Amino acid sequence: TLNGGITDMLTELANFEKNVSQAIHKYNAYRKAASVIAKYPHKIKSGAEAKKLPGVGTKIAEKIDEFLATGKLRKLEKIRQDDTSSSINFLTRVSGIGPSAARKFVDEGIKTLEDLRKNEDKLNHHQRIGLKYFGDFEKRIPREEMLQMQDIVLNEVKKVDSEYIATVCGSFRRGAESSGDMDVLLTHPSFTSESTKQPKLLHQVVEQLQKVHFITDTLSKGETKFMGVCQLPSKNDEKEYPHRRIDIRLIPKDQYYCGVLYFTGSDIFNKNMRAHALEKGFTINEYTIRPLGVTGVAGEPLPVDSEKDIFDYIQWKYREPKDRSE
DNA sequence: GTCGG
DNA sequence: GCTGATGCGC
DNA sequence: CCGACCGCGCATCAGC
Ligand SMILES: Nc1nc2c(ncn2[C@H]2C[C@H](O)[C@@H](COP(=O)(O)OP(=O)(O)OP(=O)(O)O)O2)c(=O)[nH]1
Ligand SMILES: [Ca+2]
Ligand SMILES: [Ca+2]
Repeated sequence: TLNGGITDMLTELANFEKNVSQAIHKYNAYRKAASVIAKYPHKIKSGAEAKKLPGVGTKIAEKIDEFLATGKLRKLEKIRQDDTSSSINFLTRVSGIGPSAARKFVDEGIKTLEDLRKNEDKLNHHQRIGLKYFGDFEKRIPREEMLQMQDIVLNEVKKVDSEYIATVCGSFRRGAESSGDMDVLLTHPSFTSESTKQPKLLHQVVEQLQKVHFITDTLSKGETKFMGVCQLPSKNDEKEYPHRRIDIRLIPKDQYYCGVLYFTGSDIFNKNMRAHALEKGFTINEYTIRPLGVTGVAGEPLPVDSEKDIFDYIQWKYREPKDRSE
């Protein structure tokens, strides 16, 4: 991290814009700049050097110059002092509490961990579980635990039906030595883009993982997406493992390559890749890549036989998962 | 906040 | 109930 | 200058 100081600064600014200003495009602008700088292989010496990078403009160059000279940003020092901004930024750290909800809470006088803990009845289900595991959810997961988690999930899914394929994606598939949480892509031959020849495909798998006490809470659950909480088994006399967030996504078997591209990320990589797709006259989602027509209407799904084919369509050289960590 | 048409 | 918008999250 | 900014699942709420 040659430029940690700068990218931390921009990340803080992005978070401010999302959580407090509720300015989602300013948030993405800061994130995009943060990401381009993070992969820049030189220690940056000026805002002018930075402004050469795409996504870094005048305003960010000016901030980078201030940060380099002093080591601080006045705009940020002030944000850190504002109690309302600080409270909103804190509350949004709870899963299920976003910028709108946080601001509502701050109005009602709820703005600390203690406040939340005595007002659970003011929280929806998701929020209540986010509060319950507030501390655990901020811890990262060593790849070594991610591997044990993978073994449990893969083996339990095999027991429900040997035809399931479960692939762990997210940062784990990108080779990270630690992950924020577990993301599992699931497929079954009974569920394709053409037919759903079997109901409860996701349910049954969630049920089995609850049965062995791996999954411990549900945040949300539909026919194709589960978001919840899980925990590794611990040994005799040892402290329990932290509770972890787990997402499970059931994707049509014939659309696996688009799905695994999506779920492997990173998020910024996906946003960048999809944006580029639009520039090349395609739209990409987790299911398909489709041509855009003159009218601007998504056409029919193009044939895809590998992750690489998606890269081919938009004239990108293939990038292995480990190089998609933007 | 940045950028391409 | 459904539909569409909005909030939140991936 | 200025329109456009990735794309979508689930939970919630208003309006009908
Ligand atoms: N298109 C798109 N895909 C996203 C977005 N956010 C997340 N994804 C996809 C790509 C991510 O790698 C994948 C899993 O999301 P996560 O929040 O778990 O992130 P990731 O595993 O990369 O990082 P982590 O180590 O868990 O903090 O979901 C998004 O905003 N847009
Ligand atoms: Ca993850
Ligand atoms: Ca996740």
